[PDB]
Amino acid sequence: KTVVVTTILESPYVMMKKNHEMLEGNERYEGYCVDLAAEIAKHCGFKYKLTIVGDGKYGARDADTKIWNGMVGELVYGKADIAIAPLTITLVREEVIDFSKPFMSLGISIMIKKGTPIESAEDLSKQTEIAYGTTDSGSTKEFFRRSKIAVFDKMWTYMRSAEPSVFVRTTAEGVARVRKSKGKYAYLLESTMNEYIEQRKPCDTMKVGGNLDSKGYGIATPKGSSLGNAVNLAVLKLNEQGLLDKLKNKWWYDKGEC
Amino acid sequence: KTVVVTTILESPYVMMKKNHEMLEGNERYEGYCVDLAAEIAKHCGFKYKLTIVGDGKYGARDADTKIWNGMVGELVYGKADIAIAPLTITLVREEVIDFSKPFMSLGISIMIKKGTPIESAEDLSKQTEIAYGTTDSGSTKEFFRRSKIAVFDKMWTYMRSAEPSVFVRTTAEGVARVRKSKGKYAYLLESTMNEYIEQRKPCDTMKVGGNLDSKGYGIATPKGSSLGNAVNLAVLKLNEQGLLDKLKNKWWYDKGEC
Ligand SMILES: C=C(C)[C@H]1CN[C@H](C(=O)O)[C@H]1CC(=O)O
Ligand SMILES: C=C(C)[C@H]1CN[C@H](C(=O)O)[C@H]1CC(=O)O
Repeated sequence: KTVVVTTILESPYVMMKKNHEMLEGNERYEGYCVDLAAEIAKHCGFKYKLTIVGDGKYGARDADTKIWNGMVGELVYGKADIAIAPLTITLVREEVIDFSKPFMSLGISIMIKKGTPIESAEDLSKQTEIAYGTTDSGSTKEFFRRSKIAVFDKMWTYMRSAEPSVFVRTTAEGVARVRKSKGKYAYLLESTMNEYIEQRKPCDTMKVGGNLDSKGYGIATPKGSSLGNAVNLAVLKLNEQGLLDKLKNKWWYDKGEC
Repeated sequence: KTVVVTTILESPYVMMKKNHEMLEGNERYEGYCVDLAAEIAKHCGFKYKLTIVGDGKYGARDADTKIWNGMVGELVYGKADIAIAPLTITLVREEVIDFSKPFMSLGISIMIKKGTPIESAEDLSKQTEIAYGTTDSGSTKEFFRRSKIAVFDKMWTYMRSAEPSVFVRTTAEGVARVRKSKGKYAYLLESTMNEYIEQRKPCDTMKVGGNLDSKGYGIATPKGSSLGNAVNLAVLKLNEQGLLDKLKNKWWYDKGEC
């Protein structure tokens, strides 16, 4: 049967083509994950249909209800057969779905509006004039929450009680906040998005310091899925033959606007 | 039963303590992987015994005999229950044993003796005065062999026919060759070892350019192993709680001699 792929609109992984209203099926989308999905299906011998996750979320479990939302939820409840998106491999998600080995490596980073007097997380922790936060859901927020690490602890304690909220709903919101806060807001996000945005007009943002940790994005399938093993080998095969780095340069730097 | 862990002597992952002749059991060893093994066993609730792989190899399959050697072979033939070492996650190995998600991220890098007029793989490819090669077995050699990539292809073609051989048997051999060749030999090795050696006396080596690819080291277990699932979750748990980065700084930079 045709494999149902769930994904999410996040640049430059999956984006609607400018003329999407005139197209149908998979041709309506473009991006790193759209190309990766084609390669995975090709190497695994299956036909597929790209779909955008119904609730527009990545995947977290609600306290109290214990229900999984986002792409993870669609896999958990059988609404989709595979998730191909910038879904960070985490302990809680690994417990309910299967992840392929990383197709992309990344780490938590700091985004500032050019000119902001901040060079590291250390600088952020030892001050409050410049507010800073993470996405309101996701692996970055969890990193600070579970962090023994010192400077990261002063940061989580600060972010948790900061008013107004320093957390943003999406990457677009965090970037807009950095750009419109005249240097008074720094956004903690994954290096992949940071590096991408740095090469997009208005070219007014910058990634500072080194990554705070090392993690990866993985292709997800429901536990005990037949396609799981084949997809994992496909990711390794594509990475070893340079397809993945070629794909990143295509969507990150070949398209640089700065 | 006590879990048999197979590992390999590779600095600073596993090293014999200076006074090892006076110790017994696991206390004879020290290093990043020795500490990681303790953490994995603790989080997985098992007793273990560290052993050094009999043939002193990582794991490759012989053509003609089709027999697996090294740590991979010990897992494949049931001589060990788990491998905890800087074993690169690769397609061919993933097909015969199970790998946990990466406990360390790395990429192929270039090591030169300080002063060598080389800054990138591109520089290496467009010349021959300065010889360069990889370890005679392993994932780095395979990267160049399977590389479509252009400059990397000119490099593999050159390395394959270069005389005398530009390939080295071990990290120690590659480093000794770089140090004793008066700038006429550059070694292609994993960034982890490169970064480590750069901070070790004589402090005469340097890592140049950016990594050529992105890969990781994983903990290995025989296929269908009971411990596999638990070990994978332990790696993710330890990484999220900062144990892994803390462990890398302990063995890489806290001990810097330069
Ligand atoms: C864009 C979002 C909400 C994602 C993408 N990867 C992370 C995840 O899969 O949780 C989230 C980012 C972050 O947490 O910084
Ligand atoms: C040190 C050795 C021989 C190893 C360690 N990781 C790689 C592996 O697991 O193949 C090899 C290095 C390399 O290929 O550059």
